[PDB]
Amino acid sequence: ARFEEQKLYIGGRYVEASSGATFETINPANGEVLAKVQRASREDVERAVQSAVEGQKVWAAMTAMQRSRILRRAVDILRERNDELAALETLDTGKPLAETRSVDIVTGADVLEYYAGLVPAIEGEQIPLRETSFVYTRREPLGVVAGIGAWNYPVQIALWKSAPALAAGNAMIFKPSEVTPLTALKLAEIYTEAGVPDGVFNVLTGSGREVGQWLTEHPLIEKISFTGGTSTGKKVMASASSSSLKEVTMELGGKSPLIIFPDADLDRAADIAVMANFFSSGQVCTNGTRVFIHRSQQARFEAKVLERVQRIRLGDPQDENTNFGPLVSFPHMESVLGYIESGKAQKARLLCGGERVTDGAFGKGAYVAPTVFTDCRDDMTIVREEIFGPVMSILVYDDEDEAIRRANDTEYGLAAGVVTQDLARAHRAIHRLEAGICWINTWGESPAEMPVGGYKQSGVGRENGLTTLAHYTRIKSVQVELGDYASVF
Amino acid sequence: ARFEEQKLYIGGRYVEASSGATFETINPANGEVLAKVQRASREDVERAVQSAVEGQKVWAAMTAMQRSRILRRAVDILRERNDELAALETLDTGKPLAETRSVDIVTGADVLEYYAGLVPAIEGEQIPLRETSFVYTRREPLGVVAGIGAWNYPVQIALWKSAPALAAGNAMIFKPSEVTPLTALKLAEIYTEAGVPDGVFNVLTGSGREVGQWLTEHPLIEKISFTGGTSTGKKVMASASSSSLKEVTMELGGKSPLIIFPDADLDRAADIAVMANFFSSGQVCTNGTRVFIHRSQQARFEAKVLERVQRIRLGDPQDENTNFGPLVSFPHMESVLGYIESGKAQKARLLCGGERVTDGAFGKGAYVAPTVFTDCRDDMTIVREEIFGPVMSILVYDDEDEAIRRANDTEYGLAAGVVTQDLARAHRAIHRLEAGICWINTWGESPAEMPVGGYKQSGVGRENGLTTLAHYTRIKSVQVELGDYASVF
Amino acid sequence: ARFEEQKLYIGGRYVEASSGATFETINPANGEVLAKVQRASREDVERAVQSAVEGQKVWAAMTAMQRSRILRRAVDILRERNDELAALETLDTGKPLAETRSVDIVTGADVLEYYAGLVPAIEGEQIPLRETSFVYTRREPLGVVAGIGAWNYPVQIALWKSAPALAAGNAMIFKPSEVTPLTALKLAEIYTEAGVPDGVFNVLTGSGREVGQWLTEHPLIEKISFTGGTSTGKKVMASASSSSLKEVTMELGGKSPLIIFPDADLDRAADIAVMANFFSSGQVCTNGTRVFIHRSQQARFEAKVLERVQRIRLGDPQDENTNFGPLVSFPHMESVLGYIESGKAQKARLLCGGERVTDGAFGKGAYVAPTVFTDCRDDMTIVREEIFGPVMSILVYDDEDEAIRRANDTEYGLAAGVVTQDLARAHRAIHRLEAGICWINTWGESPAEMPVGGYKQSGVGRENGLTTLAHYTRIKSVQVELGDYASVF
Amino acid sequence: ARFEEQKLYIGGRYVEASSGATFETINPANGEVLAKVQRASREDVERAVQSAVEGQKVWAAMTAMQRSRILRRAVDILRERNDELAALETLDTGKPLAETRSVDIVTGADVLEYYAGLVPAIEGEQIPLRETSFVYTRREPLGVVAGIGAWNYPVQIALWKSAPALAAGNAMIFKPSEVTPLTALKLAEIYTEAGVPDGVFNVLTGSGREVGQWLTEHPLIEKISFTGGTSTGKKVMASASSSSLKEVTMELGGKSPLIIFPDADLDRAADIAVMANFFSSGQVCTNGTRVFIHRSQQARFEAKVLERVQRIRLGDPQDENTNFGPLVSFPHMESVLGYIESGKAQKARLLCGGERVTDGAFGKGAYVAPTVFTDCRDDMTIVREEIFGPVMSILVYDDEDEAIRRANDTEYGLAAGVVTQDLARAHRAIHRLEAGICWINTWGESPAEMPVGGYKQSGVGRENGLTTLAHYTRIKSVQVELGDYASVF
Ligand SMILES: [K+]
Ligand SMILES: [K+]
Ligand SMILES: [K+]
Ligand SMILES: [K+]
Ligand SMILES: [K+]
Ligand SMILES: [K+]
Ligand SMILES: [K+]
Ligand SMILES: [K+]
Repeated sequence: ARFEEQKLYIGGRYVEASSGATFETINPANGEVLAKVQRASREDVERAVQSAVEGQKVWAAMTAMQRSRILRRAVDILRERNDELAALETLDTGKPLAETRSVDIVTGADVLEYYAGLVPAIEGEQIPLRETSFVYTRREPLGVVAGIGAWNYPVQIALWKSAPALAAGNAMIFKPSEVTPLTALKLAEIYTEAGVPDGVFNVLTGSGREVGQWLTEHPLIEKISFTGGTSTGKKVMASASSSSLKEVTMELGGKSPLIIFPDADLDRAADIAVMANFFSSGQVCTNGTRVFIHRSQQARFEAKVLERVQRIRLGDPQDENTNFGPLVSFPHMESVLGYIESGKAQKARLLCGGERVTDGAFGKGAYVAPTVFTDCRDDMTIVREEIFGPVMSILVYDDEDEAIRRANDTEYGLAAGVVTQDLARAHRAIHRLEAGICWINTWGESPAEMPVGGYKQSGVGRENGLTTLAHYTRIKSVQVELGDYASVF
Repeated sequence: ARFEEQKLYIGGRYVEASSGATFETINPANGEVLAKVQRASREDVERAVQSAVEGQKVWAAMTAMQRSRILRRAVDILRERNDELAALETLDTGKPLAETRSVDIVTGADVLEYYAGLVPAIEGEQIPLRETSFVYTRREPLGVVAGIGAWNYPVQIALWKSAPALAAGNAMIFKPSEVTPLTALKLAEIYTEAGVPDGVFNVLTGSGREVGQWLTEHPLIEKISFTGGTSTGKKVMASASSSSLKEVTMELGGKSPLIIFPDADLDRAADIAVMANFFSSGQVCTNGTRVFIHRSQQARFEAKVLERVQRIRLGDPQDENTNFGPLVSFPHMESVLGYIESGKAQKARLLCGGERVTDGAFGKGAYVAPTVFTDCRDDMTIVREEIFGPVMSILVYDDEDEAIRRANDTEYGLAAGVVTQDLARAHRAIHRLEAGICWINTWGESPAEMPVGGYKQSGVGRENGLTTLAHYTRIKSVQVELGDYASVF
Repeated sequence: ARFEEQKLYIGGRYVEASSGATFETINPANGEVLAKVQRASREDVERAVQSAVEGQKVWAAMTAMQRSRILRRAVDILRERNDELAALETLDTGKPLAETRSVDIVTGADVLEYYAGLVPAIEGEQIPLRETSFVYTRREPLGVVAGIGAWNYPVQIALWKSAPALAAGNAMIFKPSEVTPLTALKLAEIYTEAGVPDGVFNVLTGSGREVGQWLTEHPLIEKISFTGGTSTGKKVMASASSSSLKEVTMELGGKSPLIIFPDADLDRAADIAVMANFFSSGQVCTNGTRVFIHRSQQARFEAKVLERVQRIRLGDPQDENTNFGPLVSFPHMESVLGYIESGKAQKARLLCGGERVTDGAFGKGAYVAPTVFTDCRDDMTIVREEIFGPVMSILVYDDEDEAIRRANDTEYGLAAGVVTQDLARAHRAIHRLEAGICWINTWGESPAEMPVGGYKQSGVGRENGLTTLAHYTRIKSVQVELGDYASVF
Repeated sequence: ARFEEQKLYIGGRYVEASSGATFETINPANGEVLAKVQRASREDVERAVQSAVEGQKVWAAMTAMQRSRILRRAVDILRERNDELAALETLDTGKPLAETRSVDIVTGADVLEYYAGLVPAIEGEQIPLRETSFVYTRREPLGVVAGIGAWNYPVQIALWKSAPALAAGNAMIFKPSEVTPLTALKLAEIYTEAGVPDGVFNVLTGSGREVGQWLTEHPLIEKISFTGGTSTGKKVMASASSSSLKEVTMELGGKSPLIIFPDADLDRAADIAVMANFFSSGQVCTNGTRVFIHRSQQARFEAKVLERVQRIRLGDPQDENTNFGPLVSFPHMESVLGYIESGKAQKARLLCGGERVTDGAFGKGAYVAPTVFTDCRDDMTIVREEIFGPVMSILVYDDEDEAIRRANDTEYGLAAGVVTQDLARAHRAIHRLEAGICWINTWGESPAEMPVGGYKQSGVGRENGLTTLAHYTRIKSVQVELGDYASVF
């Protein structure tokens, strides 16, 4: 009822889907139906893929600097529409305006900016073999690739995925989550306005079981990049493999440790603790959801953590003074409620919240109190499993080696971090932790330059940094024989 | 049996399997039983993993130059044992002595020697952020990895997969083909003698549906590297993915095009085409089994191909004089003979060969004659489908753009080559061919420095070159904060 | 007095010199005094050094992306002002407007644009030694650097030097040629407008022997980058070295060979010969001034050269239809004509040109006719010595090995080139040519991605490409001991 | 004389010099004439260059792995002869057998080993411009290069220079210090026994004023690599420049700061300080000769230094229990004693040593007792100038920002270090120190992987690491035009 019915974006304009079917997008701050959103048919996919083939041709026939200028011109617009975009993402996701205005488009574009400047730096190798022969390599685009996004940072992830793919000279078809489809359509508009050729960035709306699956199976898509949960990642990765051997990147979940050592400043430690857990209503995949403190310091540190959780400003995401909103959807609110009832039953001590909050307006939304449990153990459902909502488990320990031992004991391997003032301990410990994203006296900063991804079952491949751009090309080796050819026959 | 029963190799020695079962390996030249070989159990797979976990720790704790020296010592033993290992390879595969003595151990050891020099050159990055903070990255081992071998180049594949795996500080569990298990066990012996710690290279014998599967499923194995057919590679990759999101490299098959432009040296062209079809009796994955010839040279090209094929010395692979041997097995002979009958039924013109060679002793072995069809068309089964025996398909074309479009019109993408004396044409054509391994005026050479692998359904990732070494490490990113930390709560 | 008096540029504005001394800059087409220009004092050099030390701290304290955005903005302004700056370059140099509007500012800004995008890509290395020790490297700015410009491409050369220097976080003091000081001053206005901090790009006008030399001697300057003649470069590099051991870059002169092989299209070959000799009236350092023609092609080639030279449009460089202007000055013209008379005295055969053009208003300018000598020999002064005016020397050869030996028989080694259709010969001949800048079937194009500089006495170091950015940083190696320290004492 | 007359080494064997003149080499421990040594003539220089030019061709014509194997064999030989080369180095330098057996040959061979593995990793670049054009680079050998060695580490410096030069495809002519000519000749024998072609490594003995000068001036030598004092480096670098514009590398002297912060453990800070001043009897270029201690820790730091200095085992370098021998020469001893009197005369407090040791046999040798001065001031001659003997100057500071400003206030910039247990301080301070070689909580280790050399007036270029090998090649860019060529004429 609130916004007009959303169409598929294919070949540089909106087109009518050919399914007959729609879904609704719902503002989770207060249940308001934000839009009717068309669902792509299997033949819509065929059409988007044929569009991308003919478009990729156009874009890759440009010189590298012509592609860099078009991408930079898309970065200018994103800076220019920062606020109007952040307004939309907030209605779509329930995330506070104080974060969307300041992070989502700001880091989305930071990454696109970084890669736009690197287009001319994509190079191959030359290797001499003998006087009469040498080899050179070319790094070529994959062709049409496909991205499949999450609902927690919708426009940002849409940028972090398509920035490298387009910079590497690929056409991308993107599928936003059914939960949050709005700003990805806006990104498509913008890119077209930048001069990005028709077909180079198509968007298909719908569900993971339908349009997602049809994207992983399509014989003419050369790579799948996916962001989301581990159990889904497995199905997604198996589908791309068994259909046509696609190249893949997966950014998945984690249950990341944070080790406070006994020499840490505890004020620092608590700030890091609270920042690692409550930002975006605990809806960040890298969150430091397992907090280790020394036994000799659990009382003091539990003091400072409650002190700070007490003053989180829960409120309207629309409000400028809000720093904590609702969760992305109601379905997801009761998934989190289901872990908090799990923690309670398992004798885990509750230190604050745990209860859905409805006073005045709050009841028309999906609001959960920031929740903290303490005196936890390793076999607890809340300690072993990923929650994806504002729930912090706190664990006591007696020595360094034990803390590291326990930090590593997981199928997960996304992030990890340490709080100490000692040079030796800081490096020594971090070298021993099994995560791809490691922090020393900080948490959460993710620079365009820093490769990020998971160890173990949190990922395959990486995002950001120079490495990620390379992995959106394919290597062709060329051997040039300048002398005689010898045959045995 | 010609030899003693072949046992599993775990932890620097031979150990009894716990399956209660074996299989035979057979000499395809004469049907002699070479050995009985033990099948690994599920619990033997668990034993091999526990052994690799412990051994990898010891290997990783050495210096870079200590690992380098150990691997260079293994190279030295391989050069010394070249002729003996070549004689065993010839027994197990049927490949002529003239090939195993010059190619298999020479080039397998060339790659180990390459990576041994490169151990000290593996390095991370460092990226300043501001005065108060920087990042560094570590390239850490993956831990335990697994390789699954093919039967065309048994010891060479074992070396090409284990060399970068061990140079990068990992342990590998290797599963040789059931068809060809013998030389892989000898390579495990040599790594041990060289100084490689117990458990760093273990060998498990048995089948793909059983031991290949238990390897690709295991939660503690971090990466799978597999060489084999495209259909099986699809199953392997999907199992590696859906079980624990393992990293993967796939080297698969193809139907690789050779284009002979009308300005080519025709004798060079025919030398290349026969080398690209008939080396190792037509059982090389990169073979150029679609040969495009211009309409005006078809008759002259055919006479040149016929002349070379008539002087091929098919015989006993123990004779130094033989340059063309039996096929690897009797089942594989049957499949090839079926492709030959298909060619005939669909009315391609038989230029030469086209049957089993059975005169005298040859009737004991699995010998298929060097076979050339001509007047082929793109919809024929012999043209569409990988045969992996000695069958060349010659296809007529009229213009350059048509040859390249027909060359590229396949689900495969392993290799491609062009023959032309024109500078512009050579590079222009090669830049448009969609394959990872591209040759100008030559075929088949695969230098240690040159990364090799498939586009499309012919592979995922690469082997050889500087790049492949980087792909047996995982990136850890470490942000160091030296300043104040800010919290928004 | 076409323009008002031109002042020193120091600290983000124009400042009065303290010398009491000025020079006149003149238009070479007509003798018109364009402007009075101030000469920097020795006190003014000091003032510019202190200004640069302070501005560099400000520029290096910014983030990498802060610096990128500022240089990208300078590029936008250069793009807008292309036609204006070209007009002033034409006034100052005599170059046709058809060249300055297309080449000079276009290719100068291309290099700044290239480097602007790479600012965030500059990284150190990280090397693990053992569990308890690792090394990291930093690539830190050099600090204050100086560039000394040549008169043939005044603003392009100011761009090619300042761009990597600023991108790598340095401040630069630039000294334009006394012959062409006008466009360097506008570049400094542009940098300031884009937001480059005060003192990061300072410009000092006056002589090489006074102000050029005070810069090369100053103990706070870390690197000198110079473009000009070989004999001057020896003096400059010698002074930079003996004063305070500076880093140096040197882009010097040449006598570059172009080999025309007997399979070339003679229209392509003659098009390449004339471009390689007569662009910017023969005042390009990389010019291909020794043109090797096979005995069998000599007559037909000379006819095709004579034909192009007869339709060269020598005239007023303000006329868009001019493609061959006057030389930069009358002194220079005098030198050139002495070379021509030497060619005549030494019995070389004049194909065409060989005289000053004095008819109509041309007597007011420094115009020399496009000149071609043929029947030349290797011991001729016109063949041995760099002329730097529009004078081609044609030399006959009989075999390839002879042509290559003769091409390499020089103390110079800036550029070289070959024209042939043959794949094998193109690469093999170019691999044997002792020059840093090599062209197959083309001449003169110099992409921002392509490192360029001399072998032998034609240079030290390179400009452009990835490599050059690296060479405006200094390496610092940091070893972190995290374990015990052992003394033998 | 102890040994036979030493001859020039040219073309894989010893040859007679043609000067008619010798010099003597003296054992500094007892004053015995170890050997008469031939002075190379101007003409002997020409002979060595001509032999290098021919030998370089043969060496560069081998494959990368053939050169790798030959260099690795030279490593093997150096390992087996470690003890014998060590004994001869002790004779020539006076260094303790405890040092020469463990450091000099071990680490010189470590660097040779490192580069031997890297020969095959030297690659150029590939850059696509458009469909019709691309560029590739070649990294080619410089040709003939020269190394000029110092007397403090004669065989180690001979190997650190020749290793990357030979690894990159070059021949080197090497001139050892007149003070220490013996072990360089032995290295030339070992290279030839390893299979290095005749002329690839030639050795010329004699003075820098004469033979070093003849090498720096020779027009066929392409690069000079020099180790020694700053003032001599300035002359060598200027002569290399003005003669033929050679490439250069300079490793020169220093007055390197060691800053001990207040949290430092004083047992550790004192072990680092004595190892930083008295290893090699004070004769290491990177020595931490200015020791900054906080005012409030001065008293206690001084006690711990004296206690370690008192137990230094000065004695006969041929006795294994010696860990402190004579200086390299009597002239050098005389120079160190004049700095000692400068120190006294200028009223620095003598903490210990400060005279020559003349008891019994020592009076026959060149022994200066370990010396520490304290209460030193920044203007004192001992604090400003490089001494190159065993003289530590201790300096009080009061605040961090200050200690870092004092450390930096020098024209030198070779090494620096900090001792501190705090994380933020260790890294923040090192980042501000203007030195190429930086140590945290350690001193003196120089891994083969780690690029080392001087900031400011302490050097140009680097030795060791990946980057050094890169600087023993020249870049050639090759533009391949595959389409039409456009002329303006
Ligand atoms: K929604
Ligand atoms: K994984
Ligand atoms: K077999
Ligand atoms: K693929
Ligand atoms: K002028
Ligand atoms: K040079
Ligand atoms: K001596
Ligand atoms: K310097």
